Amino acid sequence: DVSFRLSGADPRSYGMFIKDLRNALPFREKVYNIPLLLPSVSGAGRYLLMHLFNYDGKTITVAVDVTNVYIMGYLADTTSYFFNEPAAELASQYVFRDARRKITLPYSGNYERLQIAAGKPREKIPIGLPALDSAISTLLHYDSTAAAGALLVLIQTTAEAARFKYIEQQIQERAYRDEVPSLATISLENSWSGLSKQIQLAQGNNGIFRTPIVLVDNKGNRVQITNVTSKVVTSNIQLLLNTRNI
Ligand SMILES: Nc1nc2c(ncn2[C@@H]2O[C@H](COP(=O)(O)O)[C@@H](O)[C@H]2O)c(=O)[nH]1
Ligand SMILES: *[C@@H]1O[C@H](CO)[C@@H](O)[C@H](O)[C@H]1NC(C)=O
Repeated sequence: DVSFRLSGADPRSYGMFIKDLRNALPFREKVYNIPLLLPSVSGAGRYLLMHLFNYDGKTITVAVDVTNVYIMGYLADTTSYFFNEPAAELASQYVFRDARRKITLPYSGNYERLQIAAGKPREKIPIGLPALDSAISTLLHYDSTAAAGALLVLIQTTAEAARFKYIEQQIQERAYRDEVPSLATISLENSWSGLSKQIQLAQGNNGIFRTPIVLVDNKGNRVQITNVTSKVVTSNIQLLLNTRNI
């Protein structure tokens, strides 16, 4: 399991939690020195538990699929909550079995579905460590509309930060002040699958992407990523989705 406590959190402690979440995910090999997530894991071993504590010491436990860093559901006190999709239904066979009841949320975990339920796109929802405190507090007691925005914050401040050093650094800059995500943040979230696929295809193509990936960079400019010498590959991305799940 991994744990993060917002009471006493600072950029360094958050950074160390994100390093710890990455290291909790199994891999058999690295591609260009980046951990390649597994094609498949059978049974309860597919799920990492992340214990998150708000400023006041109240907690949820989040279930994460270690093949894709997708959040399946969470446990708040005696109630479990799972997204309305097959992977999360399967996860509910394995995790939070002792909950007194299981609620299926009225949406999948897809960004497009969560943004409709929340009534706003990611671009308009501040993120940061204070926003994660608020998200944990929101998820402690059921509210499906409020939970959708809380889950957008939770996904970006945990899973997206684990996938990209740049997004970890963005949340560190928001340790005490929330701010809507940068253009690059949104671009990297949207490009994780495509980048993962191109980096794996590059391994038999001399480090050259078979299909260049368009990103937004840290200055807000559109850039074409063509090969593994790009800073996105050498410094930024931290985990690869296996092409057997693309
Ligand atoms: N529940 C959940 N959804 C995510 C996560 N990361 C990204 N998504 C979003 O869920 C959707 C799945 O679609 P896809 O990844 O195939 O494009 C995407 O919008 C994707 O960016 C995550 O870590 N947990
Ligand atoms: C490979 O990527 C580097 C770093 O982004 C870039 O400077 C270089 O021009 C690329 N090579 C190509 C497109 O042949």
